This record gives sequence, C-alpha cells and structure tokens, in this order.
Amino acid sequence: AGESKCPLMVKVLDAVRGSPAVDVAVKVFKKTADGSWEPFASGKTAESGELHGLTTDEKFTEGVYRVELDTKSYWKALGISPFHEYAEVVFTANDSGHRHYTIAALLSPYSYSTTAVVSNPQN
Amino acid sequence: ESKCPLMVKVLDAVRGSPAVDVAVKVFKKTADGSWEPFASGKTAESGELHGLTTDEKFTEGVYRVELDTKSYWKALGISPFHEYAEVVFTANDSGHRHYTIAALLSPYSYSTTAVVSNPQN
Amino acid sequence: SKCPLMVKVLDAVRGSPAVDVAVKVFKKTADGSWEPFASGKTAESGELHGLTTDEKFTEGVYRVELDTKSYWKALGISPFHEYAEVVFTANDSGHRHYTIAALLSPYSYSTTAVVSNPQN
Amino acid sequence: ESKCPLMVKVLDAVRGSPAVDVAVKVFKKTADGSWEPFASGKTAESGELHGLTTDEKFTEGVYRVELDTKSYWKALGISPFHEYAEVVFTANDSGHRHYTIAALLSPYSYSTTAVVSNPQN
Ligand SMILES: Cc1c(-c2cc(Br)c(O)c(Br)c2)oc2ccc(O)cc2c1=O
Ligand SMILES: Cc1c(-c2cc(Br)c(O)c(Br)c2)oc2ccc(O)cc2c1=O
Repeated sequence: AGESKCPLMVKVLDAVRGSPAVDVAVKVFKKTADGSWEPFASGKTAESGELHGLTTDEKFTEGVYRVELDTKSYWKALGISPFHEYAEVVFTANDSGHRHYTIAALLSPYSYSTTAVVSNPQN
Repeated sequence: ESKCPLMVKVLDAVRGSPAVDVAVKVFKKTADGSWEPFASGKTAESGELHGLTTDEKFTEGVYRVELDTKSYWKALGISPFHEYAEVVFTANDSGHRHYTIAALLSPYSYSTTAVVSNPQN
Repeated sequence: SKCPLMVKVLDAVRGSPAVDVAVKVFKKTADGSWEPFASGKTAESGELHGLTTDEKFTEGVYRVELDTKSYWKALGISPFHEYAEVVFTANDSGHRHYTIAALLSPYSYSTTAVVSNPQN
Repeated sequence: ESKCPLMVKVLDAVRGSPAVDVAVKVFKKTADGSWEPFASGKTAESGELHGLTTDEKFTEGVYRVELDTKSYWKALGISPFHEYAEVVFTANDSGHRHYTIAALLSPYSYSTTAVVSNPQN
C-alpha cells in the first residue's frame, strides 16, 4: 500500500499525568447483518498510548463498528475510582469510500473526550 | 433543588448554544445481563433534560445513557462521525446520590462529564 | 437571569464543581490596554454568579483569567499550565448572555461558550 | 519517545481532520515581566508543527503558545467566539523535558492537553 499499514488506529491519553495511557484494553466489534455485534478485534495500547496492527484494509470492510475501551481497569490499578465503566465509540466506516481512521480518547477520572481524524489515503 | 437523581445537560461546540431536542435514552442492566429501558426524553431549549427518574425509582445498578447525537447533526445538514454518544456507569452503589451527565457535541468529537452531587443530611 | 457574563468551572478529577477558583475579568480599553473589569472566585456550585450588569457590560473585547495553578496546587497537585485564559469579543452583534464553561484536569483543560439571548 | 523538544498539534473537531496552516507564535517571559518572541510557524498538512526550538535554546522559564484560531475559522467563512487560544506553561524546571501541546478546535470551544516526557537517554 502507501505509507501507513493499518486503517484503524486508536490513541489514548492521560490528562491527570500528561502521558500516554499504556495497557488500556481496547476491543472492536462489528454490527453483523442481524444487528448483532461480531468480535472484530482486540488489542492493548502500547507504551505510546497507541494501538497498531488492529486490522488490514481488506478485513476492515464497510459497516458499523464499536470500539470499547476499558477505562475502569486503567484507573483502578492506579488507586483512583472512576465514574465510567468504559469508553465506547460507535461509528460507520468506509461508507464514503476506503479511507484511514484515527480514534483519539483523552482520559480523566470523571470525563473523557473522543475525536476522529478521518483521512483519505489517496486524496 | 435536585428533585431527580438523573439530569442530562447537552451543548453544541460549533454554535455556542445548548443542543435542543437531542434524543436521550437511559437503559438499566438486568439481573440476567440484559438492558431494559429505564427512561427516555429529549433535551429542552436550554440543553437540559430532567425528570427522567425519581429517587424512589432510580436505584442501584449499572446504567447506560444514550444520546442520539447523529440525528441531531443531520437536522443541521451535517454528516457526523458517531452514530451516537454513550455513557455507561454504575449508579448509586455507594448509597443514594444525584448525578449530572454533561455532554459537549461536535461533528467529529465529544466529551462527557460526571458531576456527582452528595445529598443533604 | 440578570447576569450577562457568567463563568462555570468543573473539576474532572474529583467529578464535582471547581470551588475557590479565582477569576479576574478584564476589558480592553480604547487605549489598547487591559483595564481590570471584574473579579471573584467560584462559589460552591462552581459558578460565579454576578460578575457584572447589563449596563456596565458594554461592547468590546474581554479577557477572562482562571487561576487553575493555585487551584491545583492547594490540593497538592503540580499542574501544567500557569492558568487558563479566554479572550473574546462581546456584544459586537447584539446584547446577549455569555457563559464561559471550563472543565479542569492537571495537564488539560477545556473551555466552551454558550451565547444565549434575552427572550421576553 | 518524542524527538522534538516542543511540538504543537492542532485538530478540527468539525471536519474531523488536521487543522492545517494554523499560525503559532511562541513567547518567553523576560526577567522583568516582558514577553519576548521565541519562535513561530504554521501547522503542516499533518496538523502538527515541527522545528520550534532545540534543547539548547529551550531554557527554563515560562512560555506561552499563541494559536491564531480566529484566522483559521474566518478563512472557512465561519465567525469564531475566541480571538485566539493561549497555552501558558512553565518549562524545564524539574529537569529538561520534551513537550507536546495538543489543541482540539471548534468555533465556540477548544480543549488543549499537554504531554511531557523525559528526553531519550
Ligand atoms: C457548560 C456546562 C458544562 C460543560 C462544560 C465543558 Br468545557 C465541558 O467539556 C463539558 Br463535557 C460540560 O457542564 C455543566 C455541568 C452541569 C451543569 O449544571 C451545567 C453545565 C454547563 O453549563
Ligand atoms: C487527537 C490528539 C489529541 C487530543 C485528543 C482529544 Br479527544 C482532546 O480532547 C485533546 Br485536548 C487532544 O492529543 C494529542 C496529544 C499529543 C499527540 O502527539 C497527539 C495527539 C492527538 O492526536
């Protein structure tokens, strides 16, 4: 392909410590025709707060995806009590054509922001 | 005064105004692991939605508040990223309290927040 | 209500209103310098109710200063930014009500504005 | 680990894309209150800005990152609320570090986070 290897990427940040959130469980699902959620993939954010090798352009077909982020375990391990059980992000993909995605989440015990930076890989 | 324990405040980051008539729907977790409806409603003119529950009815358990942020953005002729915004939390496990969910929406982003008010005694 | 300018601050770590946060509001003078406009600290509710009036709140640029540094330090948390500042032009397109909101964490903060309208 | 001492990244919450061509001016406070110009540039196609300063030049002191967010929106035909966005922090006091100021933008809102990390050794 071109420059990048993976179409779906997730980046998580820590607002309390101002550092990448490492070892955050991430699990993706895909709403199958019946409306059911098929286990698409699952990884753990590396030392850079990023998660690579989730899927390939061929496996990442069109449809509605669900990205779950176990933010609860993250905070517990630290000694903090968080409000949310987990951060979930639901979006439709490759509907426009076939592009690259980036999900970014910012963590805080009682709040979190998620942002998508969708980019056309061919322009 | 906080009559109800659950109140949802929504805003719009691209217009500097409260997000009105946004679809909010709370689900609660069942003993077998299901999600039975708990409340429903749409945000008023001030972005706020209250009277969803009552202390009596809003008891311990895992809750899931869902906002139809998508059909909100589309009414403005904008094609958003998210299908919806969803906040899941374990309510009143530490005893009876009052919770405020605050959302700040944008076509490709959103932040949510919890303000756990402690009851007067 | 009668309050044109209002500021609401929230703590994202504790998950409660940000109390005792010093706020100083400045107005830009025709001279081109910032003249002290208003001042106060967040109440229990996290908001600052009653900064100015619909009379004294004339049109022009306004600088809002939030002292998050002192806020986080009292709690023994060394924060990042020296403070959080918000600058905007007010009323150059109508006499409306401004609400500056702020959600705080040690290494990150967020601000948003709600410009309402004097209805009836 | 971050290679560049101080890097700035800007995003557009509306288009869900990098905020390109945003002007960034950095200043350092002088021993007498003054605000001398330190470095400037504009965000590339990636939304991030590279080449602000080396470690030798990035001494201990207060610094302010000014982003002309107003111009970005006007060029798009939108009228923003803020005049600009400033992030004012103290750098290299607890030791020499590598920073990254990130800002998410919207016509009426902006959030900004910092990512400090100990330089490669
Ligand atoms: C503006 C605003 C916000 C707010 C501000 C920012 Br910045 C955010 O990122 C988020 Br998310 C929510 O939260 C509230 C919570 C309770 C309440 O009673 C009123 C408000 C309110 O008025
Ligand atoms: C998306 C994004 C964000 C980000 C996401 C959300 Br949601 C926010 O509310 C804020 Br504030 C910042 O921060 C970064 C910080 C350092 C870096 O190297 C890259 C990034 C990045 O790519």
